[PDB]
Amino acid sequence: PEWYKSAVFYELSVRTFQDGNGDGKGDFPGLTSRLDYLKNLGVDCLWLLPWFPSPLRDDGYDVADYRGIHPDLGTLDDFKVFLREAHARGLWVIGDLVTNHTSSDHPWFQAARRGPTLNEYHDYYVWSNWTLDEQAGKYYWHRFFASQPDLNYDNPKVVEELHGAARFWLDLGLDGFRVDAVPYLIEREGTSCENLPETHEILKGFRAMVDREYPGRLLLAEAFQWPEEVVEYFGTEAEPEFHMCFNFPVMPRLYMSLKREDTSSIREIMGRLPKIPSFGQWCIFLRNHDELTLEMVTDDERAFMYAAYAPDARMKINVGIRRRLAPLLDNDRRRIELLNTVLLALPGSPVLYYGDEIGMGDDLGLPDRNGVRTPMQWNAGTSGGFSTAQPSDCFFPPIQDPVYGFGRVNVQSQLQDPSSLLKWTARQLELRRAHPAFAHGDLTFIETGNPAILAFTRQYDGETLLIVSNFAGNAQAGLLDLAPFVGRAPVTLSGASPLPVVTGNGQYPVVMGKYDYYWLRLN
Amino acid sequence: PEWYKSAVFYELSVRTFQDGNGDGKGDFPGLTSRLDYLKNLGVDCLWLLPWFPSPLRDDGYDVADYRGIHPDLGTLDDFKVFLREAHARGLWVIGDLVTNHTSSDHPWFQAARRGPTLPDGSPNEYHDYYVWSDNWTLDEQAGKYYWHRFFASQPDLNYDNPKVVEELHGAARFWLDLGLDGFRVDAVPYLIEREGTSCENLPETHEILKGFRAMVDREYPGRLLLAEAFQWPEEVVEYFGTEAEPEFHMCFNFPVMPRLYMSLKREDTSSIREIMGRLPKIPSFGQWCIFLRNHDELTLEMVTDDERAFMYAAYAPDARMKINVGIRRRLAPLLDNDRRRIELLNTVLLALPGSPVLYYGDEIGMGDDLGLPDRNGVRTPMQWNAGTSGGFSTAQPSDCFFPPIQDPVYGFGRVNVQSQLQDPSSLLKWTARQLELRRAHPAFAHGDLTFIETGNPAILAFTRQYDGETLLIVSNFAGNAQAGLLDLAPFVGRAPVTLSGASPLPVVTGNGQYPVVMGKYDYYWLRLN
Ligand SMILES: [Ca+2]
Ligand SMILES: [Mg+2]
Ligand SMILES: [Mg+2]
Repeated sequence: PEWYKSAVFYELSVRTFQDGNGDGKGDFPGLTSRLDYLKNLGVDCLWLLPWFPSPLRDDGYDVADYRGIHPDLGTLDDFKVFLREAHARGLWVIGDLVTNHTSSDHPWFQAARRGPTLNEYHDYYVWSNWTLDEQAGKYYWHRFFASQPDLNYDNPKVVEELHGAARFWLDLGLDGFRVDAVPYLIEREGTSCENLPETHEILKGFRAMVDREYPGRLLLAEAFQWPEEVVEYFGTEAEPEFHMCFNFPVMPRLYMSLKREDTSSIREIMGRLPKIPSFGQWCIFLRNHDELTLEMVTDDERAFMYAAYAPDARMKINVGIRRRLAPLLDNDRRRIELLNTVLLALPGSPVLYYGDEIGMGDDLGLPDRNGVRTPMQWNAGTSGGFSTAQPSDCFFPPIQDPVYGFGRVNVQSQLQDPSSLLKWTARQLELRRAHPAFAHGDLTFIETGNPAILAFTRQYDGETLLIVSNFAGNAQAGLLDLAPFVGRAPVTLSGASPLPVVTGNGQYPVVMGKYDYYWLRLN
Repeated sequence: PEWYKSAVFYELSVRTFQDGNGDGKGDFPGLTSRLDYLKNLGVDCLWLLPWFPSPLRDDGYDVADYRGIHPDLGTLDDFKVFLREAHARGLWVIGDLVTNHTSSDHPWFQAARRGPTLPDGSPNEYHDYYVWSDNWTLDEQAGKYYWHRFFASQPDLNYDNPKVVEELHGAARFWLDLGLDGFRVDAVPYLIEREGTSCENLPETHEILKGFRAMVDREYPGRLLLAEAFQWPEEVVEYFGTEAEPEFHMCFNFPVMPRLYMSLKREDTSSIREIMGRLPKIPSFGQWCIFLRNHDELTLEMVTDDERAFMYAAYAPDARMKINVGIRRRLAPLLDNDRRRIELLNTVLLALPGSPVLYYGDEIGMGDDLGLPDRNGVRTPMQWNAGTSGGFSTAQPSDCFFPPIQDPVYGFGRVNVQSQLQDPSSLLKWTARQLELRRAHPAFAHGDLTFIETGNPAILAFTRQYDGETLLIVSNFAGNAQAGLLDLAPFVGRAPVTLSGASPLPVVTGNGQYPVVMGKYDYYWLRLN
């Protein structure tokens, strides 16, 4: 019933998507001009990166106004037109609500740093991972960066200031937030300072507030933890909290399984997913604005990944690999389609990262995770059509290498190419939309004779989908245990071509080509 | 065995491959400068299109000198060095030998046009080089009709004159002595003409060809004579001659080609194994020559009228796309630029019995330019890089013999050699690697061909056997997953294994009916162990 359960999401950064005014930086007007593209792509909801005023010491997650638009993205009017036009086209939109902290440049903090009195803004933050404030002559607490002062959530004027910020955007029409850094909200003495029941209480209320005043809207938990730990942040039926949390550990295991030609680890994570509230939905993805993280893997698995996908030391950062999906898969369209299909056929709402629909590469010449944040590539024009501004003058430079450059990889080409990745992606999303079991159906892995072949069913409302996916780079054989479905014919979702009916014991033999995916219905 | 049997051929036009001097026209120096690319690609023999002096009224098949290089392609020296450099790299080269006629600009004919007698008195030996009388065009000079099968500027040579049969031998020898490895011999069915006869395949031409073949066997062993002769296989086999009296080493298997495309649209591979299965037997020395595309339109001459209409509807939706009795489009556009279909037809071409000819540019996925008149849209310049004219010339695009393609889909900015050399998954590297697989397995080149029963016409399956190697090749022609039950009864106890990773599949058992599923357009290349 709820929209976010069946939504395909699409993550972009306004600053990097389309420059509307020639200054080299993406902006809302420019984004507005590309809404038809996003519409026709088949995406349902745009998740925009932080659009708020900031000195950008932590990519604008250090917020210095919660009710503003960063000046070089346009104005609050631009934002309103963007949302009107987005909605006119059947698109939901969400943003990033940074709950735990602000930038040091927030008025609140500039007021707070002036002793206890001259001052109601002193007790918004936590005073005496502590830094000496020159002005106030005290230490302040910061969970994350010295320039990111953690908020005092024990002061309930702050809990209102949060609720207020949320309303500001929800009033304007915004369909949800991805809610950041929520585990670190309250802090006790001699304890974890994460996942504390008091912090959960605030979220339960925050939820119950939007449930009441703004039904339909979406709260999505950015909270980097295993499923078995974030289930907490869904709350309960009686006390709901977040509608959606991410399922992180699938992600690296898709890549790992491709290179191991062994899909065991996918089953291990997916099949052992905990139960969730009836209103809840998992959120999954292949790539995003950060590196491909390897935190939720063994050390030996992490070492395998590095050998497999980061041959160049430059490719490593933090605890992961800072490369785009296409370069990771050696620009192999077969592997690109494969993982995308598997992503789309698993339970959860998938998030697609801007540019991956057309096969974008990365720029390791750029510091610190910026190589996967280059400008979108629209045509073979001057800066990939991203700006009339020359490449040197764009926020990040548009990619021009012989393989992934905008002269070869761009939206216009793939709009005109009958067999482009772009059009493929759009069709596949359409296929997914035509079958509710993808979004709401259950998940049952099935026996293949072969770890390289992953097979599973998705069941809902008397529809049964059979998804078979070869993770090997050559022909594989399987014996699918389809005993439950004897007397049924697996039929091709694309084109309704029927396969042999399951008979006898229902051990169904198959061969598959390299990286093939079979999207089948059972009836 | 002989080299031509296991050879992969590569058809190029010197005038459009590489410009070496900035004039906007391809040439030998330019061609010579790209030999490494061709060597590394994994092709064996280059077939160069007509390179002779000519007024180009018939794309250079109207020859005006058999012992010359066309002035805007270089000099005869350029040619010799090209050939030396080609051989040093392990490449065989062949050229077109147009036997049946010359251009009207050929001095032989400019001499013959002066009647049987010269003005000083001398007897005009050159007059009896061509066929005169009283398809016939009147000459304002000689005051007589001359026989021409093809164009009024393509006067048929008179092959009853034994001086002419020598001129042919002479022309052949000139090139052979320079070291040329063979000819595609053009328009040979139409050599000799009689009364109340077809004027085609007359056993007198076969005499000249047996002679011509005897000449080359004796004086130049190893060289290749390939018959350009546009006929059905049962009818061309004549041109191989017999074991005792040979003629051509190779003939073209024309009908497979349109059927490959047709079967893909129909998702029915019947016509393929019909034609491939009812092929006539050929001499020990003989070999079939097979291909997907070439310098011409995709001809639909050797199919039924209904089959032709079907092909036009499927593959020439726009009327621009039609010409003569075919479709003037490149392979990649034909297949909607779908890499899966491109790889598939190529795999099948490479896996069938015959020596495959590959058309230049297809290895990178080049498109066509239908705004160019008359077949010129599939003869656009090779695309080397994203430089000024695809790297084909420093001359700007509009100054090139034909303009390099620049559309968003197939333009040289997106489709070019340099990009695909750096792309781990490019069509170029795919093509290179796939030839390596074919090279590594002699059953492809030399083995026999047995079709296998699948329960499903969309799944084409066959074996190739030679020297105790047995290859199973399974190919889905459908746009989606397809099931088959392969009759592998003979190979019970054998496990089919992957040519690529040496991945073994389930061992064949019982009755040997082997079930399979295939993805859209998949191809399985297997060894039976
Ligand atoms: Ca003749
Ligand atoms: Mg701007
Ligand atoms: Mg030149």
